[PDB]
Amino acid sequence: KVFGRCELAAAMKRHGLDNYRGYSLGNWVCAAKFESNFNTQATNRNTDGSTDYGILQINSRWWCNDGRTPGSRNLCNIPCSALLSSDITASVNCAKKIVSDGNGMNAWVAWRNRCKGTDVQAWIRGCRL
Ligand SMILES: [Cl-]
Ligand code: NA
Repeated sequence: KVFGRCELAAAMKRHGLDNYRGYSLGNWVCAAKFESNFNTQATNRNTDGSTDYGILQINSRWWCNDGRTPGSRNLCNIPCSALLSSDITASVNCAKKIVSDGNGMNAWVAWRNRCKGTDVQAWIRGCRL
């Protein structure tokens, strides 16, 4: 599924991401835009063998099991295919674990380079929340 901007903002609010660990809703919408272009089915292969999955591009070396990343962990205890669903429950629950790991939203390279230090409120402007 390709989400619209305000549609995704509403869904992440219903799933408890607004102000989770201190990160306002616009941060999460900005990260999804530059990681996946709002597409739940996005996949990208990395230059270490691992693969990133889903709307928040969660990586198979640490967070999910895809059966082809040797020596990796499965810290969210999920098959990576669960992260491609039109329902974002699995992506949200795993993202909550990632952002609590110590480095906050800096775990997402696109957030640190394209969202951090910008007016992220703009990403939820005009939405009915
Ligand atoms: Cl933080
Ligand atoms: Na893994």
